[PDB]
Amino acid sequence: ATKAVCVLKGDGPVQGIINFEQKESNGPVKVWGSIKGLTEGLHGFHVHEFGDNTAGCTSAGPHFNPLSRKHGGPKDEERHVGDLGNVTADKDAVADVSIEDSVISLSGDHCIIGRTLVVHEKADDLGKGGNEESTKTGNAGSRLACGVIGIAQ
Amino acid sequence: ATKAVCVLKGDGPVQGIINFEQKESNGPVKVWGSIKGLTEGLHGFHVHEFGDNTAGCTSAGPHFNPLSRKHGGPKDEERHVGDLGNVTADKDAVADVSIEDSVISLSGDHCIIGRTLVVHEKADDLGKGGNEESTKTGNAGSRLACGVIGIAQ
Ligand SMILES: CN1CCCN(c2nc(C(F)(F)F)nc3ccccc23)CC1
Ligand SMILES: CN1CCCN(c2nc(C(F)(F)F)nc3ccccc23)CC1
Ligand SMILES: [Cu+2]
Ligand SMILES: [Cu+2]
Ligand SMILES: [Zn+2]
Ligand SMILES: [Zn+2]
Repeated sequence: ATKAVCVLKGDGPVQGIINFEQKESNGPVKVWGSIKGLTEGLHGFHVHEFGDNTAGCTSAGPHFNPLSRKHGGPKDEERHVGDLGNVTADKDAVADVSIEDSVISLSGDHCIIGRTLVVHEKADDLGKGGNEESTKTGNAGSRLACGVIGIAQ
Repeated sequence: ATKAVCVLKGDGPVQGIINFEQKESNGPVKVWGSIKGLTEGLHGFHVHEFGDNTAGCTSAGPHFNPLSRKHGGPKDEERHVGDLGNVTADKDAVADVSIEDSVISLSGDHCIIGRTLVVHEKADDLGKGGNEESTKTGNAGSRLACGVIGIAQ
């Protein structure tokens, strides 16, 4: 079993804690936790390439995309490794995160440890938005909070 | 070449940016940067085992020690992989960091990506101190600032 963790922080109200667990090296990764301070509705949720927070979340670069694919949602074949869809917040301003993914990993070439998890301003259109930007970022807006994904006990 | 980066944050502000570069995986890692907000003198400087900052720097656990060795200085054979010695601050509250190390790595089972870099309250005695604790922590005191080590562009 391997485990990872990420503390999400930014310049405004948004903060969270996200845990990762992978029972077997070729198996799915369970992703769970909570984020507070979010507006009601969908917020894009991605692994970005660099675990670099030098100048804030912008330093993390583009979506983690080792296979040079176009942007999509987690249930699509055509997706970046980092494409984890959206988390959804209620009027309480909290998103409960509960995700299983078979494309990210905590080892090998799809490994996300040392990279940056980011929660966005707006919805990810999952590459179905019909514009050029949909196929790169999913039009999810500014980066509200982020952290580096680290090895957990 | 592999590159990594770490943003150190803690109360003070104790704040720094530390860069890592390793030209080849069988080679040394160059470590450089700046830390501000430190009291004059030596401050212990270590890679700790977990990249977990859920409850602050205490969540990072003990020194990274994959080989089950005792604590030492960077030039000692008998050391933890995470043992990077001390950074020194002058009256202007800044430590200039400039370290080359052959034991840490940015890949393999001595890899430090996804773990936590910590700068401490007091001097590391490099395992040469009077006691039990010298062989475990180097007596370097509380954790002033830390961050998770991430992959850089
Ligand atoms: C350490 N574990 C075993 C794995 C199952 N866990 C979870 N997994 C999932 C998941 F990821 F969808 F499977 N969601 C959760 C939501 C809330 C609380 C725990 C969740 C986390 C608890
Ligand atoms: C363009 N480079 C190549 C990477 C190595 N660099 C550095 N290395 C080292 C080192 F790590 F000691 F070799 N010290 C530095 C001190 C100040 C500024 C830069 C330093 C940064 C300069
Ligand atoms: Cu994103
Ligand atoms: Cu330490
Ligand atoms: Zn994407
Ligand atoms: Zn040590």
